[PDB]
Amino acid sequence: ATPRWTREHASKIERTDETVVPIIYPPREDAAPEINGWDTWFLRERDGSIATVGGWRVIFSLTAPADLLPGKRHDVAEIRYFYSRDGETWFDGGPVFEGGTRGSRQWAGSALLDDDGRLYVFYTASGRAGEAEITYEQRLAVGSGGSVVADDDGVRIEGPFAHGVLLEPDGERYEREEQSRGMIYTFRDPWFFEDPRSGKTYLLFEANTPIPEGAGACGDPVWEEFNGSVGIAHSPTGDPTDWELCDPLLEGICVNQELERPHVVVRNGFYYLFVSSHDHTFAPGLEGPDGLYGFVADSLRGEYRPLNGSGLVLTNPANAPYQAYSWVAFSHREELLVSGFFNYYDLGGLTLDDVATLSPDEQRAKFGGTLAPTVRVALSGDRTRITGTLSHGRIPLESEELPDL
Ligand SMILES: OC[C@H]1O[C@@](CO)(O[C@H]2O[C@H](CO)[C@@H](O)[C@H](O)[C@H]2O)[C@@H](O)[C@@H]1O
Repeated sequence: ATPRWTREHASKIERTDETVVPIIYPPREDAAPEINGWDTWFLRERDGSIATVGGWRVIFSLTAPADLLPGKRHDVAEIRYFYSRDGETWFDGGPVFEGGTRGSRQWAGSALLDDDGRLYVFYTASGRAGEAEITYEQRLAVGSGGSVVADDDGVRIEGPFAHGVLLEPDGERYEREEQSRGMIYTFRDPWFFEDPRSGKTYLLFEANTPIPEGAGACGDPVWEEFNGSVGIAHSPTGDPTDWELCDPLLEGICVNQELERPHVVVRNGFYYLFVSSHDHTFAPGLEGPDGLYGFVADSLRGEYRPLNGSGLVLTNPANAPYQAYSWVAFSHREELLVSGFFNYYDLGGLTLDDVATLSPDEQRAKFGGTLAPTVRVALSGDRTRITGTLSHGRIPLESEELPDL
């Protein structure tokens, strides 16, 4: 009886003052002019709070060379780590992995500094290492057995890394590459999460739920190609490397193919489930923007209902509709903070497919490749409201006071 984001929900999607972020302007200097960075995630403790080692926060980003064409960054994505004392001025720590990383390239995941001090960097293994032609095979992997050393000079991630595949789609609850109808299947973005109530350990991910041909599972056969879902796995032992697949938390069948970078924020007594999604990944008959969509339930595996009636929590303005993507929500005292990356700006009207037309120079310099100004939002049951913004990629601790409104 899997909770569903319905077409009746998506029909109501609409930009409002409460969901539209201000215009993102490029930052005054680049932390790494040589590197474009997107899809960023935080080094968290087991409960999910932002980890702090010797006064440093650590974050992870997908990175590619700046001189590389934006549209192709996905084929050569490499995980770099950055560290900061304040939350604003990040230092490049370089690549996280020195060795046998899984897949031809690495896609987004999450990071855990366990109570025992062991580091787990969950990532998506895209393709297979040293493949001839690029494949779009996605498997949830981890680089376990890391050490995080912090002096007063910086942070180094050291020691031998142990790389292993954690999960591949079953074929019943989560669609495999073979079963993929319509657009390319999804099985990526592993996000670690300890339920503060049960104490049980889970791993959320983006998947697709298989729909047999002629199933009539939808009011139009073409719509059933859009079978995006938020999958979850459980660790009985709590070991961050031992997982068993569970039933999906939420399905967007007949609505959207890509329910990207799923994550849960628990607030007072409620579970808010957030997913980033594209306008181009919407089923026909539906019109929604690139945005963060959100659902709420009284339990982690509960009857999720969409925030603001439609599910749209946060989106870009009409006149810069691709300026940010890959938003991650996290709690700060009484606020919710949301950090995306600075995506595509100054298009003048152009669609994403049209950007590929432009000269290499004209394509670079319509791409930020930095952290977006982190948005401050207020949750009010099943209703959300944008309250303001902070500096570009400010990730503060709960111990830090934010500017007044
Ligand atoms: O680069 C992989 C990384 O990007 C995300 C979020 O931006 O997905 C993007 O790239 C995928 C692969 O090309 C596309 O399928 C998707 O449309 C696009 O949003 C994450 O899902 C992933 O971790």
